[PDB]
Amino acid sequence: TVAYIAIGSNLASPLEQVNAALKALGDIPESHILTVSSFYRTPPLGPQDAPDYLNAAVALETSLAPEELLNHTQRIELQQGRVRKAERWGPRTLDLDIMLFGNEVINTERLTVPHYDMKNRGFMLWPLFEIAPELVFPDGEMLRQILHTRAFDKLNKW
Ligand SMILES: Nc1ncnc2c1ncn2[C@@H]1O[C@H](COP(=O)(O)CP(=O)(O)OP(=O)(O)O)[C@@H](O)[C@H]1O
Ligand SMILES: Nc1nc2nccnc2c(=O)[nH]1
Ligand SMILES: [Cl-]
Ligand SMILES: [Mg+2]
Ligand SMILES: [Mg+2]
Repeated sequence: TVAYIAIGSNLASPLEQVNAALKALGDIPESHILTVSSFYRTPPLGPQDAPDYLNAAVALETSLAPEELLNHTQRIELQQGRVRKAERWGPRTLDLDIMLFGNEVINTERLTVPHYDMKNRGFMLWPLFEIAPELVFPDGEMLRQILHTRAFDKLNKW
């Protein structure tokens, strides 16, 4: 199965967290990375007093079940999603979301795939389009179609 994972980090300087996360994704059992999008810089959807997000997309070939993959992404968030500050550990700044899991539709207590809001988010769609321009969603919607319809602005690279 090709799973598409969105990476987001809103650390002030996120490159080292993002790289640590990418390495960890490549260590997930029964899986391997196929391709990684560019890193993109995207404003937060609120006050400008917050750090930019770094957003990227990863194609991961996996034989894991969707919930097993989620266990691993959540583990990675726990293990390398927080950065040590001067006095204490900081809060979670790394987000690993499963955008698509092959052509599967998943609606459980733990999982909603396709990701419930990705079609509203240029910061999810654009990196995905870079690595999968011909992508078709389970219901037959095309990624190209969603971007064409909504006209979301292209993202600046990090
Ligand atoms: N496709 C998916 N990928 C990752 N987590 C998912 C998911 N579908 C549902 N979830 C659930 O989402 C819950 C909350 O995860 P969080 O990472 O805190 C939300 P977030 O990513 O910060 O916001 P967002 O979902 O608006 O992007 C998890 O406990 C997980 O079970
Ligand atoms: N720019 C941006 N904003 C966000 N806001 C909430 C959750 N994820 C994100 C994300 O990944 N990028
Ligand atoms: Cl449904
Ligand atoms: Mg998210
Ligand atoms: Mg999340």
